[PDB]
Amino acid sequence: CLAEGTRIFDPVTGTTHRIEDVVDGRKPIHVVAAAKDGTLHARPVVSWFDQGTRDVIGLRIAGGAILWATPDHKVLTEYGWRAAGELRKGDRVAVRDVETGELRYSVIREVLPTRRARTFDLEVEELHTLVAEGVVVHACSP
Repeated sequence: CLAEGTRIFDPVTGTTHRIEDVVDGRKPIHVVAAAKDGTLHARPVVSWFDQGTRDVIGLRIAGGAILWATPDHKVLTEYGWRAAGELRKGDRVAVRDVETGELRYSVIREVLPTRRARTFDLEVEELHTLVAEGVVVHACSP
């Protein structure tokens, strides 16, 4: 799951939302989702999850964004899907390029120790992924 404060861009409206506001208000936003060939597409959120307070780790990405997620949350990388907690400085994660809107890869500059945060998840229709702080992450249903 993803930490409070995680920014989620809605490509249909152009609005960026904090994930806790999306969940707390059951907001019918779209997200940017990735398909298996690396193309990006707008897809609606269909479920909203409040996952409680948990440890989250931080992945600071080239460009300056920091993704805060539980160590078990899956991130799309140069290797395929990997748990956030298994990633190291120098690994490359899939990102949405903020100027072009297409998928590229960016290097992890730093891994940050845990902090306690409220956490959340979203289920995204069809593609089961979303862009969070610019990074392609899993958005499935357990």
